[PDB]
Amino acid sequence: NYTYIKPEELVELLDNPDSLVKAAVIDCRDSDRDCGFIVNSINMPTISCTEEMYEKLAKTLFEEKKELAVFHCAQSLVRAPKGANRFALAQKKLGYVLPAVYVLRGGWEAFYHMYGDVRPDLMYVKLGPEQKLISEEDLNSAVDH
Amino acid sequence: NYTYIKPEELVELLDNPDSLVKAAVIDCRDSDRDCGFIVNSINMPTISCTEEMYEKLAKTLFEEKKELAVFHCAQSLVRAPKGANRFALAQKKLGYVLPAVYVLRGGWEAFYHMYGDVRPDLMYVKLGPEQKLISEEDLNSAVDH
Amino acid sequence: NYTYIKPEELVELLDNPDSLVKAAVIDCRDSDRDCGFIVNSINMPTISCTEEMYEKLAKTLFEEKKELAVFHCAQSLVRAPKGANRFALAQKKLGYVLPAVYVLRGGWEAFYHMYGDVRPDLMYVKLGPEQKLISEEDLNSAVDH
Amino acid sequence: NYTYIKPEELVELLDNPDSLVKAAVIDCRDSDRDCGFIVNSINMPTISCTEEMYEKLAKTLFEEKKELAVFHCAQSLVRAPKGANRFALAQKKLGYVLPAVYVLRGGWEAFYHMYGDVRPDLMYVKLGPEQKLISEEDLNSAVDH
Amino acid sequence: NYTYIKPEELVELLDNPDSLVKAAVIDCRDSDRDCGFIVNSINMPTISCTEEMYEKLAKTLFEEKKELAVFHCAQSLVRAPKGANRFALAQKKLGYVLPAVYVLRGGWEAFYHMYGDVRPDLMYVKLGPEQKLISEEDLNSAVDH
Amino acid sequence: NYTYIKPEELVELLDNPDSLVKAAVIDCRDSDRDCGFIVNSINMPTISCTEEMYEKLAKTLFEEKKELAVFHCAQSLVRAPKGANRFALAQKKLGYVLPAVYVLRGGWEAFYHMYGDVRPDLMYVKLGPEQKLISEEDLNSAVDH
Repeated sequence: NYTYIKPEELVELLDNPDSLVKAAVIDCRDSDRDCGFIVNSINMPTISCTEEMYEKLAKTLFEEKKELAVFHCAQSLVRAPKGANRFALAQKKLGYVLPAVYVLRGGWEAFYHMYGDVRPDLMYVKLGPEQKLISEEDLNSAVDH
Repeated sequence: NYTYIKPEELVELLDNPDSLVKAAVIDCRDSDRDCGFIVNSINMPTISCTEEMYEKLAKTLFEEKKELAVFHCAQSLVRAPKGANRFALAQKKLGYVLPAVYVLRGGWEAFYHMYGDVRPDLMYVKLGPEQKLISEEDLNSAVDH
Repeated sequence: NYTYIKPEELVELLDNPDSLVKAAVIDCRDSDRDCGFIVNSINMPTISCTEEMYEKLAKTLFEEKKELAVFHCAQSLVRAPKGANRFALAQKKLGYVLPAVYVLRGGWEAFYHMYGDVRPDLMYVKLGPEQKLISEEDLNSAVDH
Repeated sequence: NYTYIKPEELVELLDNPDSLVKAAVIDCRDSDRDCGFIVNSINMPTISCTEEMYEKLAKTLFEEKKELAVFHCAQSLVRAPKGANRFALAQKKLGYVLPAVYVLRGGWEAFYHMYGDVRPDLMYVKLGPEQKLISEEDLNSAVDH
Repeated sequence: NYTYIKPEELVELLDNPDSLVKAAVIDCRDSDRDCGFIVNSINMPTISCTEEMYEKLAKTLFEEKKELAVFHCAQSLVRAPKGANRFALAQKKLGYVLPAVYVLRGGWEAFYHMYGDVRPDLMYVKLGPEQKLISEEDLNSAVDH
Repeated sequence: NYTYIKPEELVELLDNPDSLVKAAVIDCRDSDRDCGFIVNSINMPTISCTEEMYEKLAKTLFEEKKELAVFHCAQSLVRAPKGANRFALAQKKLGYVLPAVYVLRGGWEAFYHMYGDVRPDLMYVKLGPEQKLISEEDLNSAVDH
């Protein structure tokens, strides 16, 4: 079980001081994660996560007092909704209902289409030899001579 | 028909100016295309290209003297093979025999997995409020400086 | 495994109230589900349902004493037979053989084509600011009045 | 060549009497067309339309003074962009550059998802033994009664 | 322009021997035509028929005073309605409106599904050397012996 | 992954009774499967098969000691390569290397184009009210007196 949250509502959570400590962004992508991601997102590849990994995350997000868990993948058509069903079912087996579970409508592709050119502080990539994290804002600053 | 080319083989092609003016890279991805790509790739998104489009390509690349046409998508399992099949068929209809048709084995996923940190000069992304082309090599350079 | 049921046969199950308590209609569509549906169909979108969801369905319909589970999507060529396959394999894993598993030949489109204009009591839509359920029979009456 | 238009942008055109007589809506759906549609959309099912059909549409729209042709299907991922590609290739063959060519981003599903519950005056269905056209607005009115 | 004819309606035509001389059956399949076919159907493969070929058939069926031309392919989704569009367009260009144009709903596959066991007089194959025309009724006989 | 087997090479495996029990033939067609087929090919219709199905198939063929799994569809351009890809993927997950995986070049059309008359004994159809398996050799013979 999950319901959908739009890219703008997700930006609103991420921009709120309190809300953000109450949110987890669960990235369900696999080799396509390195296209770009939200910072702080947790990678749960739908193609490889096992039952016990979802259980462990349910308990960890419960203990961190998360109230929303926002699943996305590339299009949020197949991988994110499947990871959101497994996660909800893990929660129900363990007896939790928080965090509540959402699927980011249209996934990273829609999110990046809408905000990539206007909110580069939200978008991260791994750059270089050591695969170091950096925002597209800081990458943009660094390119601008 | 087509045959397969490996990532090593395509970097040999791209590292040589003579080979390189004889070669076209046809990127068959759709909404996942901007994950990263080969500079001067031609986008023929297999999901929405139609017969005359592959016919015009076939004419253009004959005329431009290309001898190799390398089709790839993300994994080169569904979209690039369909793209090369349709391009082969267009060739057969228009009576051309050149460029000869290749699919990049393992597609962009494998190319980047193999060469993403040894050859960042080959890897392009789009960045900024205007999303301009830039190599990952130059990105590493701006961040180092 | 599954075998096919025609629209004529399904209408015969729905019309017979004994048959009807013994039948479940599994709608396997996703973003195209609200074009029209069978009242009380259970949605199990093929594109995003996971193993445990089929296992839970298999136990529920077994406990409800269902004898037939009729899977359909839009055309019944891809998503309904994939669903019926996942369901038959969930049932087998759990050791159930009832309900027996069918695919509605031709899907909602053949069903509505055949019966939309003579049996509007069978055809439901959602309508209005709250997108409420209502049969096409009820809509026709309202339009007359 | 086409570019994308968003559903909000299409509603602006539809809502303005002047933009409306300069705009045409090309619905590229086939057996899923009757899910719901825009009134006076032109049906050109991508699956079965042939080259002369797009030529005759190009001349008709040109002669009707249309300035925009907005192609959609269900998701606008396969059928609408293919129709828009065929259409733009037929306009070029015949020597026309008006109307300009657009694809409604997200197709009928994203349009009706955004507007179905608040602009029912834009949404048509077919209803009854005659399968007669009616807007959801009128359907809402009749239901009141 | 065409409308649809069901398999039951086509057998009705093929059984009335006065119907039958006013009727042509146009098979638009290519290499799959040999799956089985209707006797004296005319093969117009959609994949290779040219405009001049549809024009010539329009004049010939007109001059034979055909009143119905029923197009089919394997599923009647792509190749038959394309053939029927091309034919109707040839007829309109040449100034004919007879024969009227129909597509066999569900194509050879639905037709054989429904009638292959009960009306084997209507099904033909080509069997053997360079290949003799034989009904399956005659084949069923020859086998029984 | 998989490699291609030419029809000549297939008929070589087939004629061996030794290498017949080392070989499995996977027919990946769907509603076009009954056009004609190899006897005891296994039907894995690419359009409706699910992950588990290829797993069970992989296990089964391993049990049964097979050394070559030959996938084919009508043309072996879309459905069989996908059959083989999903199959190889299942083998890799379950840690099998045998059977090795092949796609028949040109699929059923090529095979029958090349052997339908020289080799009528390899060519099965289903026939008459019980649609019973029978080789074309046999049919040809039964047609002799």
